[PDB]
Amino acid sequence: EVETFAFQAEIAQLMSLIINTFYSNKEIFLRELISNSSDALDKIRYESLTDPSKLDSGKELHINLIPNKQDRTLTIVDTGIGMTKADLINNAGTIAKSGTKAFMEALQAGADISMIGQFGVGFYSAYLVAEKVTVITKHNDDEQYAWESSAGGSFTVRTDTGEPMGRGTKVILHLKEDQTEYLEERRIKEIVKKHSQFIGYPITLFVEKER
Amino acid sequence: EVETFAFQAEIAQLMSLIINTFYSNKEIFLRELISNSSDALDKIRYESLTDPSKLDSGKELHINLIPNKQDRTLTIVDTGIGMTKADLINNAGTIAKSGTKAFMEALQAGADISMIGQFGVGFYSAYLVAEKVTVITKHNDDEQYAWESSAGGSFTVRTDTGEPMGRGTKVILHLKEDQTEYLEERRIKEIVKKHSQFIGYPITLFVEKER
Ligand SMILES: CN(Cc1ccco1)C(=O)c1cc(-c2n[nH]c(=O)n2-c2ccccc2F)c(O)cc1O
Ligand SMILES: CN(Cc1ccco1)C(=O)c1cc(-c2n[nH]c(=O)n2-c2ccccc2F)c(O)cc1O
Repeated sequence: EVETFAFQAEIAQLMSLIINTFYSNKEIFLRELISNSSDALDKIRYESLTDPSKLDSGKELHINLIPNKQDRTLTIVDTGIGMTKADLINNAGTIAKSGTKAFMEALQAGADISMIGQFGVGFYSAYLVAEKVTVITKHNDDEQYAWESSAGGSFTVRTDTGEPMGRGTKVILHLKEDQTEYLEERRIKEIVKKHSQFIGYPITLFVEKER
Repeated sequence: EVETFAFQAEIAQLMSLIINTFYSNKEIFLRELISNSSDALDKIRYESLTDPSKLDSGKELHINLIPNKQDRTLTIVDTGIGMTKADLINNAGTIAKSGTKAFMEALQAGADISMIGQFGVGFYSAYLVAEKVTVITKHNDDEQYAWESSAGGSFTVRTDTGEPMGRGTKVILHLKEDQTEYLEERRIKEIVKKHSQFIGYPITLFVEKER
């Protein structure tokens, strides 16, 4: 049912550095997740040009930002190419390791945590604001899967029986107690305008009804 | 033998804007070409993880910068995944068109030409410094091809009978008469240090012997 995997030492060290170090400019996590979403959307759109059947699982190519004050979650949903089980399990591999080492070496040399995206490990900036990250994904060539990590040196992968998404990836950030500003409409709007103004797909910021 | 194609109106308009407008910060072309090279290198390295036979065409993953004062050419060579004939012919398609329109709209709104890479059309910044660009490419699944454009609204594609490269892409910039600074060792070293310091592959700047 649930498979548990250990992160390689370098990635676990990176996650520990991110989830703990004193760094106030945490807003940069959103640009990194939106950029990965945009890259996945480019991937499926390219495939759709020579094969219109690749969009049978959903024609719309977009990014949705869904805050939930009750659950204390910020969800980033995209209708990109998605990830197979193998993509989830092999996501933290050889290239992620080289990028982590280079990033760590850059930080020792005076670089800033906001430069994380230049090393291909931008996703891990999610741990600046989240105590746990759940990733639900669906690729045309595989079943729906849930990946999850609380940065304790391991991650889990299981088949997902939740609401079927047609195709794409949903990143659920279970926010840290002191990071609820990232659930506010004004705050999210400010960050998207500042760092993700030129993303080539519609970014819809959902609003919440009164509880 | 040689096939000639017209660029869509939007891309031809972009190339004309780049090859003509007054913009002094031309050095940004190198970061764009190196970034595309790094992306192609990531692509072949990922494939090599589950299939070591993908590297039969060459194990080394690197970027070489080769100035030639005699020919007035700056060549950017990479051993990335390369491009098939279809990749060369379809390179200026639907996504390139949307990115061009968004870029043009951003420029009208006060954006700078250095932001070109955010729209997925960074390659075209080559025309800030080059009067003509020749691209030799080899993908594992196809033969060696030469793509070429002098930004006159068309490009050519032909099979390439030159020195066989194992795999990857070679971008030959035929520099404009007043852009020979990009053939100088000190100048190229400065640009690579300023804009491409964190690229995850070795960048070798070749030096020239005395003529
Ligand atoms: C969810 N994660 C982190 C993680 C934990 C487990 C596996 O990945 C991400 O980085 C991430 C991945 C994709 C994705 N879907 N399809 C695909 O090619 N990508 C992809 C895109 C850009 C770099 C890498 C990618 F895979 C996405 O749409 C959003 C994301 O936030
Ligand atoms: C040579 N051109 C311009 C053009 C004219 C005709 C076709 O392309 C480039 O952009 C370009 C492309 C690659 C490449 N090889 N394989 C692959 O996937 N890419 C690729 C990488 C990043 C975005 C797009 C890409 F295709 C490269 O290694 C270097 C390059 O400078």
